Amino acid sequence: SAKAISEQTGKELLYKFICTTSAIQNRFKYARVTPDTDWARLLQDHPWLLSQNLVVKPDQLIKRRGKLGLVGVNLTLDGVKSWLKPRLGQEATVGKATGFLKNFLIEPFVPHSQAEEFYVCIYATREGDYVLFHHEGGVDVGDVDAKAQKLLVGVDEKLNPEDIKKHLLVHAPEDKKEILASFISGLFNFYEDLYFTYLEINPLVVTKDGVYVLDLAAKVDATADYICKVKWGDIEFPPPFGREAYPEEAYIADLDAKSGASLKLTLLNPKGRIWTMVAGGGASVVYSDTICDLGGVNELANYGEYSGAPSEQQTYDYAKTILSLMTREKHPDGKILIIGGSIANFTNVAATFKGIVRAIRDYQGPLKEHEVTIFVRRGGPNYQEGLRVMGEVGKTTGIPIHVFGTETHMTAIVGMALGHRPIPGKSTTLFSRHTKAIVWGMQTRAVQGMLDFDYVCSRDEPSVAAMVYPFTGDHKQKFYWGHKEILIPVFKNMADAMRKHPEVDVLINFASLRSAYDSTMETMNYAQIRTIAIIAEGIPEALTRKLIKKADQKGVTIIGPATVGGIKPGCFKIGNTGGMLDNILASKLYRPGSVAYVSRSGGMSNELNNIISRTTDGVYEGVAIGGDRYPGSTFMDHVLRYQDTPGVKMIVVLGEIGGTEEYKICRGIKEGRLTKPIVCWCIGTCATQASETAVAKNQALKEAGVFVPRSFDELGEIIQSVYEDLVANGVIVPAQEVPPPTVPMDYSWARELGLIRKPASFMTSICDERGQELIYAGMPITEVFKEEMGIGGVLGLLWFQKRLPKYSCQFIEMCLMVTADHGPAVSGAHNTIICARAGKDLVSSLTSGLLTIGDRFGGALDAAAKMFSKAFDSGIIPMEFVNKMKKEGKLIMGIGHRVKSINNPDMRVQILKDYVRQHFPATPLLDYALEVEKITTSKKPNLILNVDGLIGVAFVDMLRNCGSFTREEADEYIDIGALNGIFVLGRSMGFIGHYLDQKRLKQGLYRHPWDDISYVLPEHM
Amino acid sequence: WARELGLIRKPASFMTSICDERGQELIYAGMPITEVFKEEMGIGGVLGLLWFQKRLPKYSCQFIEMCLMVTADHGPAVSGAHNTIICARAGK
Repeated sequence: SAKAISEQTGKELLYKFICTTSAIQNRFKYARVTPDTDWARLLQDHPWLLSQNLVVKPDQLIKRRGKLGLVGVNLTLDGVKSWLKPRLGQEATVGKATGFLKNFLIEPFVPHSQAEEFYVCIYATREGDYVLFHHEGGVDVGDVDAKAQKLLVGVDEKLNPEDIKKHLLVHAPEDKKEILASFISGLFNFYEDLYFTYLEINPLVVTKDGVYVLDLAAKVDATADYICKVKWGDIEFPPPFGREAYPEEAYIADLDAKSGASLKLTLLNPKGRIWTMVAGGGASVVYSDTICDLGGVNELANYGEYSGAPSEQQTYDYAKTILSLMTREKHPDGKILIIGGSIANFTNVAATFKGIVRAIRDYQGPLKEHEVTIFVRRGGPNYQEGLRVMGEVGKTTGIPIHVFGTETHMTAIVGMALGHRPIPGKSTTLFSRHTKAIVWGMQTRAVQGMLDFDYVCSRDEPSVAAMVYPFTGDHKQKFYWGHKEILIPVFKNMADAMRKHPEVDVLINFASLRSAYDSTMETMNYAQIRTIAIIAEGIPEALTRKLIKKADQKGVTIIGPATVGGIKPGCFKIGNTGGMLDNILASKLYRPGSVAYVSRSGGMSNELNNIISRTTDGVYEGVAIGGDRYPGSTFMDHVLRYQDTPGVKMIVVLGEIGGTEEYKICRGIKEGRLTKPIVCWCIGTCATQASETAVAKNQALKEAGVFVPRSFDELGEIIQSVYEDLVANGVIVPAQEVPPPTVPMDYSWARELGLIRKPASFMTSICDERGQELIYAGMPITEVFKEEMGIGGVLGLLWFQKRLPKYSCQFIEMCLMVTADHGPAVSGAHNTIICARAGKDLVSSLTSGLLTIGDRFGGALDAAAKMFSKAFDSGIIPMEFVNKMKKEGKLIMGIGHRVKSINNPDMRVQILKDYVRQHFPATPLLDYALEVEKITTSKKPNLILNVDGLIGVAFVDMLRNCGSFTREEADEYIDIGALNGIFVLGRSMGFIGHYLDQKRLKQGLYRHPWDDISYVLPEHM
Repeated sequence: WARELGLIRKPASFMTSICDERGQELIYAGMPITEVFKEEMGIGGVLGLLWFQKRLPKYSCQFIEMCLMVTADHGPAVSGAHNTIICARAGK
């Protein structure tokens, strides 16, 4: 939307970018004051205040302030500071609103004459731009739109000086005709290319020194920031003038800036009794329309909503804040909570109500004591289980929550809240049964959401011909037409969509705002397409008006942006209109009816389809246009096309506040163009030029001859009454019902709202990876480095799932550091040299080396633990353990060394020997290990504990001596073979080191020559 | 149970156009198991079916059977067979 700019920074960007032939003076002569600035800083940095006169004006978006007397006119340095005593920060009133005044703008006064004061204005319309100029300006313009000079400039058009001199400057000073028109040409490129919307300057001082601005007025679009972030810098649009914010109320806007969900909270009374918690965009202004109509303008407390697929935690916060705000003060007249809702397309009901059933559980105490009565009515995907649990939870807390389904009227519960009622070149036919369309963008769910609609209407052929996406290849995408598999091609360019299949006449775009425009301008060059509809949200208003010129001369109906889409039941459907198939079976949109409607937004569109489907035969053809400021098409273009369609027998209209559109329909029925039955309504009077309100639109349309509802609850009876009249003469024949084909839905969407089941394999209790942070066996990733444990620390977690303390973390890090590679002779490392010389790669030549860790190499760790852990826990004396073995064979594993045993240690078996001596209490095994050594070292000069033998017992002495492992994870983890895990993690780092050496030296293939083989083939066979 | 009476959907990975195994007879790429021995083709015949999915005629079935018969082992010197002696002596 066009957000108003604070006049300080718009004046900064004025002199920064505008370029003309005449001299623009006062470059960067701007100054700011607030109650939170001190006068010592701005007095020194900005020296041009203290030499001429100064003027001071409120930069807080108040209009016509010279006529209000809150401007500091023609004063000196300390003249404005004394003037800024009762105004800088204090309470004051302008118009109909009070509040503080904390911002003011300072610029030096430069004198002028009255004949050098000017008025200039440029504002944006749908059909072009006005440049609006008068040769005298200031605050004395008055009724200015009926006197100043006009010149219509169009979109994608440049401005000539020759029309300025002939039309614009015909009542202007002739001696100032150069300095006027050349400044206009500099502001025109300032206006057009930077996507401004409403610009006006008063007073524009064009003196004989040059051009000067004393005060500015600007409105720029906010949607074009994806192009204009880099040029505007960090542009800030402050809100308009008013009161200060409540503490929890602005806090919800901080949740609004978090996700794509758009949650808005606006009170009217801080202690009312009618409390609203409404889901949907167009639902919240219509419920509040029915509250002020029933007299509740005084005790209505809040109006707000939550949109943009609201999550649980974001609706847990939106719920729990306002139920905590409604229990600060009490009221003997009580309170009433309103929980409404429209037909949501694709989000679940009860999961979006899982937060509100939790937030009532936190403050169920005082919600009983404030004596509240709650109503709930909500529809969409599986609403009734959300209704059943919410009706149950009222009886648990003791408060009566009266539920309501989709069968009742939408605003009926506010009649039951306060007790008003008791509680029980174009085409004409756009789509057909033979229509085919092509979507843009990988949006396969909505393609599936379109394809199933063809199945329930029993259309003969599918409608989606191709998917145009330029960032993949050309292949065929699988879908499910009923139960079978169908192959829809995905294409890369738009011309190849035309070549094999030129029979497509409707083209759709589902891309985002950042690529919507280029996908459209190249499209309408191909004239075989007859209908284009745009869904994307965030489009600039110039890019909105750039598209309309091209289809005007060619004749393609645009149903463009901020649109959910349109429906022609029995024939064709655009987008996720209706949502999943539950609504399509609830309102019977698989066959036509006779009722047509046009609206702006989507939540109102499905609400008609609830109401009309229970009152008429069904819907014939209905389509929303969009909720932007500039709609793609007017209301008139379809309702005259409705007149040119024979199948409809009546026209229903839904109008909105703003825009002079419904008067054309009013003039359309006054000119006799409208002959069919017309029923209209304008939403949102809420009045608590006159051509923009809902008030005159409710009245001027009324005495043209239109059936007009007086409320929204009666809108069901208005269509009910007119349908009874249209069947009285028998022009609407009663259509028979034909039962539809039934379709399987999908899996992943069905399990998402949890209705089926599934058994689960794959236990895997390690390393949660989905979510936001990878949790390890007990810990997130970032918390590991805050304790800063080594990779022994993750070696505790990923293997043993206990927080292993960091005196032993350095042991198992030291443990694999000494069991590295052991030289290229050993039959483990000997394979991975061979598969290095054959030159495979790294990791297919690492795997040929870890295949040798078995029962005759390198698994001696496993024998040098289970020979000792048995013979100690069920153990015997040392000098019978050795006696038992040496009557059987079966030598003690982990013991035996060819080179250095006695009086000459291996110098690394003793390295571990002190590190297990210091930081290791309670060592039964290793002191039992050394006592098997001492008997044997006397027996032979060899037979010391090997490095594999000590680690066979130094690791089991790590387990049953440290904490967090009792006696059952200590023995089983040696039984599974996790002690082999120390080895083949250890020898793996050396094999690659063996490998990288064998590839740097660039060796050739090995052959192992014949003179060792000695073939022993037999005689003859 | 709910998929058995066919009401939900499921997308399908794992294309695998060979060797139907459920039912009563294992069908190969075009043929049940018992029909293979009635033509009585050799294991070159299944080497046509399981690799190329065409009924390869039996003048060339004996060729690809003869083709791997001459590309057997080539002596223990070669660096292919030299690894698998080593992992034999380690006794895995």
